[PDB]
Amino acid sequence: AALKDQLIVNLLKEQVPQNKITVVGVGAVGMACAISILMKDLADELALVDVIEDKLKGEMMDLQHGSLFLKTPKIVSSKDYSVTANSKLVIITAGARQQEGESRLNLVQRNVNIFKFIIPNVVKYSPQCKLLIVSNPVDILTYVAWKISGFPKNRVIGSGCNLDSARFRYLMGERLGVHPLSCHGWVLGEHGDSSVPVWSGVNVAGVSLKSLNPQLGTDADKEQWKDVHKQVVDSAYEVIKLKGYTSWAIGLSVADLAESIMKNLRRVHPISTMIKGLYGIKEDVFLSVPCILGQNGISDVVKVTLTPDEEARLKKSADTLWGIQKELQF
Amino acid sequence: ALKDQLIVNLLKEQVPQNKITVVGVGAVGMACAISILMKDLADELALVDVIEDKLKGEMMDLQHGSLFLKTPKIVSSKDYSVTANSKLVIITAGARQQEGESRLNLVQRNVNIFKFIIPNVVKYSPQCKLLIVSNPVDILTYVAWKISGFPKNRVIGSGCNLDSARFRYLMGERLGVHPLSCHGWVLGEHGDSSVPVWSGVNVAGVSLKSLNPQLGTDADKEQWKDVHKQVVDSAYEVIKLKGYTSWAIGLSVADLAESIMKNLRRVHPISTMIKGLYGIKEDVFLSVPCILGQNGISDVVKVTLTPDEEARLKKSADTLWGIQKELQF
Amino acid sequence: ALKDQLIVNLLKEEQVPQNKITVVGVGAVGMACAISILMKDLADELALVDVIEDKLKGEMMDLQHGSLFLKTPKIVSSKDYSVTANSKLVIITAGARQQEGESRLNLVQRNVNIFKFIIPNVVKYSPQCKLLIVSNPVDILTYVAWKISGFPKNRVIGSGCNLDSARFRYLMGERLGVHPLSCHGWVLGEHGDSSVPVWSGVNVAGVSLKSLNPQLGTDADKEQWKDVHKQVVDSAYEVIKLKGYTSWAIGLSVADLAESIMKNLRRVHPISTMIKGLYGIKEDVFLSVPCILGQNGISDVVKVTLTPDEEARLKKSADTLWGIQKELQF
Amino acid sequence: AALKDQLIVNLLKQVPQNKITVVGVGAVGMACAISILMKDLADELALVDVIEDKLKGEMMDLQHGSLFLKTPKIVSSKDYSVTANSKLVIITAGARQQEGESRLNLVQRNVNIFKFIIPNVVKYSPQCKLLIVSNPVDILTYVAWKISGFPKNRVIGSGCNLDSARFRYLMGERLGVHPLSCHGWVLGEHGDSSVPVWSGVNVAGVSLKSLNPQLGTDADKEQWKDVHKQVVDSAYEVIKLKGYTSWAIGLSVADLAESIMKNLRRVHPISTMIKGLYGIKEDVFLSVPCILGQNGISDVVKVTLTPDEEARLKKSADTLWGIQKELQF
Ligand SMILES: Cc1nc2ccc(NC(=O)CCNC(N)=O)cc2s1
Ligand SMILES: Cc1nc2ccc(NC(=O)CCNC(N)=O)cc2s1
Ligand SMILES: Cc1nc2ccc(NC(=O)CCNC(N)=O)cc2s1
Ligand SMILES: Cc1nc2ccc(NC(=O)CCNC(N)=O)cc2s1
Repeated sequence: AALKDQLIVNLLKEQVPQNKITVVGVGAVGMACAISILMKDLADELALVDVIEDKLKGEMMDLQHGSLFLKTPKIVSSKDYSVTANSKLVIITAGARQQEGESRLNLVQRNVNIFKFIIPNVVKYSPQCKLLIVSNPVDILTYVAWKISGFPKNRVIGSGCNLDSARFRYLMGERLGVHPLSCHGWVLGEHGDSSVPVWSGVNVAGVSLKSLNPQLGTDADKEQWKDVHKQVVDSAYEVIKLKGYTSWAIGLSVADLAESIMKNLRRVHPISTMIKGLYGIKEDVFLSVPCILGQNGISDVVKVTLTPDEEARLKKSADTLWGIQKELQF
Repeated sequence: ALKDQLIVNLLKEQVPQNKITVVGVGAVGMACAISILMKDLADELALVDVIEDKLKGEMMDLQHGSLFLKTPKIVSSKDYSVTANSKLVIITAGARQQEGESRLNLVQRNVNIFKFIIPNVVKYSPQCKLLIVSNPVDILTYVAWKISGFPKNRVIGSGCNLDSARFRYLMGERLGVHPLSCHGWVLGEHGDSSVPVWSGVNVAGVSLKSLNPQLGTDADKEQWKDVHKQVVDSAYEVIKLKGYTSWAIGLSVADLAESIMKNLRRVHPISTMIKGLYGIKEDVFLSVPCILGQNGISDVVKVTLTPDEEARLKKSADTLWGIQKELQF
Repeated sequence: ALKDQLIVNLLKEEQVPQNKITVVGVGAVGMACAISILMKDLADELALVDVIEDKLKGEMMDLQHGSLFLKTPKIVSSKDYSVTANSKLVIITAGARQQEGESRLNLVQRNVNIFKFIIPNVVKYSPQCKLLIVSNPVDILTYVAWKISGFPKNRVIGSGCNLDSARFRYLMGERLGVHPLSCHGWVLGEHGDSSVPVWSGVNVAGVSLKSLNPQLGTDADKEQWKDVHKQVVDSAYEVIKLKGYTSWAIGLSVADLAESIMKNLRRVHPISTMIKGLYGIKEDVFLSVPCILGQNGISDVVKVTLTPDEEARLKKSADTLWGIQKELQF
Repeated sequence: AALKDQLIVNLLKQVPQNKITVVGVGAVGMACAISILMKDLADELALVDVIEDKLKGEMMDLQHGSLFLKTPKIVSSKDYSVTANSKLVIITAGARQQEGESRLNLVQRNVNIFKFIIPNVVKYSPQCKLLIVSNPVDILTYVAWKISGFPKNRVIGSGCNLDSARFRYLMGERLGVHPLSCHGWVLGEHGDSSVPVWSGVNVAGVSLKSLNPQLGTDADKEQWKDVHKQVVDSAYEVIKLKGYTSWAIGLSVADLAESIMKNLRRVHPISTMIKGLYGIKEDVFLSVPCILGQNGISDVVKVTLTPDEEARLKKSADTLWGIQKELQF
């Protein structure tokens, strides 16, 4: 004799990947997570899983053809979860996706049923992975993945408000003429309509915007900054109306989370976690609070000093999620 | 105002220094955009299309990921004034080939689209290089060249950069070597008449043809010609499976944009005018290894081809020249 | 010729680089700036300038030998400033450096004299460049470069407290078990002993560390956070005692500033600029305040809300610097 | 309570996954450290040396740069317990060549130092690959392999990775092509007896020797042998000018660290056992093109050398064995 044997002397046979990531779901969200992770050099092996065989194969092939331009030496796919074995991180993006003029909460029951199949299969092949839930409604689906998986809470992470906070910092950046990296502010709670802008922590160079505008984010705000949060809430609905779905910003947000996990950064992110007994909540609700994310998932939660209104809004967000959650079948 | 209480303006201002425009927000256009953004090649990105909603939606979706990027300005419009001061304009607009349809069948539809696009792009960007991605790429690079009236160094077709990348990936798979360490060139038409240059196929300077002179021929026990057949069929296989191709071409285009933006002077198999080489006496555009930098193609590598490889290259040139003779400007 | 047998030339190009960076001084600081800039792909051309011919050629050849692993296609050097022609950014690291125990202010006259030769030469070949001053005392030498160059203030930037602040965030990160990227705090004023930690702006996820500890950074602080600022001030002296100089952290700090300029990022950095008009400063004092940094240099200044003690400390830093800069011989 | 506990609720009661250790904090060691840090290859970086102050100072200077990096833990100690669980251990410690001194002259000093270093590395990092940088690299890779008890694939010498990068840079400068697009292999000893493989020197698959048969001989009108002479002389000239070399070796080591950490299976000219190849009968380690990945060197490419190139390679092996056979450890 063979040309390979005439060219190369083999001295060694077949080891497990060391930094493998799996993306479940090859829809627009899943492929944007896949491309973003590949372009960030986070994995030595990427595995893709879906139920639509041709689509899955074509997407994997399209990725593989770009191998020369990447540093991920193994791109694999299958409808069979055996392909996901030895993953450090498993990203779930599968299910019904948010529709034009409809809440993400409208996808709940269908995605719970789909997770009843996915989660045990993922768990069977990578019992020590970190689960990263992207599918909507993300906060409810994270709690669901947590209950089905049997994993300790640190290993079940929801993409949550990482994107809402990025959109908020972009918008704040545009108003101020400052790069989003230099605009600080957190959007917590539900990754959806009941999200909470923490105006009290919004700052540039440590300068509290609330200190220069006491009314910041209220109805009395002469600059109507609440409209920036309105823009955050509405963003997915506007993007879906224009292009039919959202993909790029979420793919970049998920890769940002994957980077913190894969490289054990211990950076703080506003991501879905169990808040039972934290803030003002007594229900087994998952929602975004600032978390320290690293190699073991969520190891710590930052306790944000919320104003009485911010606390009320966060309790309201938890209630809206518990309200939907309590009535589900699983 | 809150901005004035927080920030003192000290300076009243300037032209983008490393601007890139992507024409077409279809799957190819959007994969080029995400790839370019994730490689930090531009200080400004402009998007152009004819479908207003889709264009705004794509622009907004990219803008929302700005925190995770290093491209501080992302803009879009149907109006080409948005593309002003681009150093590189990437054209991905036009009809795409169906299963069983040759890229050469897209000619009349895409030339008519280029008749509008090309004069509008060149208008606002004196310093731009035109990078053609739309198909048939070789023919459309000649069309972009004729319409723009640009010098040949400035008009580039993505050509066989992806064909050679695919060939390199497939060779790597057979050998258990990364594509980076698998060398091989696929030249000519980015289509059915492409030419695998078996004479230059190597690992660590070792010629695979020197080890097997039957390499790439029907006599080949390992049927290495099937690797070139797979390169030829690749777009069609992917189209049949997922409906279109996007990721690999996006990465191939960002690779070329990187060499241009960073004046790397790397060698790529890309569409250029070959009048004067291999006995070609006409204004044919096709892929040959080109040195690519800040002024586009400044130099062309003269690949030494065996008589059969040269014959296959002239056959690809005749095929492309025949289609050029059908062009109605 | 072999080159011509292998290659057909199409045109004689205008070889003028688009993103050229010059590093003046090939000492330990200059070379650390050089390697960090090459490893960040910020430049299409890197030029080195020094007065020691052998060391200059040696440093240039060594960086050139690594070209295969880089994306900076031209690395050049000369004692002649003609080699610096058409630079977008010129980083000055040349001059005397602190000996063990030596104040950065002690380098003032020697460095002002060196700058009298350097600055006109830089200006001669790159009249549109942004000047980035790293040589010490940085604040005073930024004033010197400004006066000599005749450039508008936006294009004359001092590395200032970019590193002091990075050290502060690192130390804060170590105390809290959080990545420095998620620890926020600003060290302002002189890049030296009179620097000011802004305790009011020190936070993790927008939670003011002082709101949890009212006595944060004071003598009454049970946890003695003031020692974090003392460690910041002492850092270079401690590193100098141990390794004889500092290099890596300043190199990374300078490339961070180079990145904001070259890529027009408009990020906020605590760097040396004229503060005439802020905190009751009526003179041409250059010192670190948070600045928006982009392609045109310092376009804007963030007005930080200082406590009366913080403002008094900043005005003391301002007076220490003005005492020296007002009497300079040039 | 404490401020930390007022700010943070701990919910989880710490072993690195991609740790790298650099042994020796001289100019080579620190160039390796910064290059690795800037390539984001490790989640933990450990430094080891015998000079306490110097080690502490270097560690501290790296830590102070943590904000600009993605390596969340930088540690150091004289004690090898600090290197626990490394996936890669880079050895740069030992005597370095003076002006006018061969790397081969450092052998006794460096073999004696390796007797202490190698068993302490292996004791705390049983899963690691050993990357030898200290000189003479080829002999020290053999020595580290023998001492360690590690299989030969896990004991790699930086070898000719830098010699080949130097050759590719010089070739690029002569041709006006980026080194990435200039292919050429310098094999054998990382020293005076290195072998430029002229037969494999090519641009885009075009052999330079096919265009110029005299390539690399004294008859060559363009004197391309001066390129290999500059490669051989490079460390001596740089040492004569600046007192040592650091930047190019640092980047060459980070290149090898990348292929290892990311299991790339790229081809590099690095130190491995050549017994059984080109009729070499002894346990000589020298550079040949190797496939490098997560398990180190898994495969060796068999370069087809001309009679003179093969004679030069066997002469390099003979030189190395001349020094190696007289070693006591
Ligand atoms: C039992 C099941 N397992 C899977 C696995 C993947 C997918 N794939 C998608 O749903 C992709 C499209 N969806 C979005 N939102 O992008 C569906 C199912 S159903
Ligand atoms: C006169 C015209 N100007 C344009 C500009 C953009 C587009 N856009 C596309 O064709 C995108 C979809 N096509 C592919 N190949 O992705 C069409 C036209 S028609
Ligand atoms: C008139 C003069 N022009 C120059 C230019 C460069 C240098 N080079 C250094 O000072 C390097 C060493 N110094 C530090 N601080 O690294 C000195 C002079 S004197
Ligand atoms: C028993 C011993 N263990 C060590 C460990 C480190 C070092 N450090 C250096 O040798 C660094 C300087 N040398 C070069 N070549 O850079 C020496 C020794 S001696």
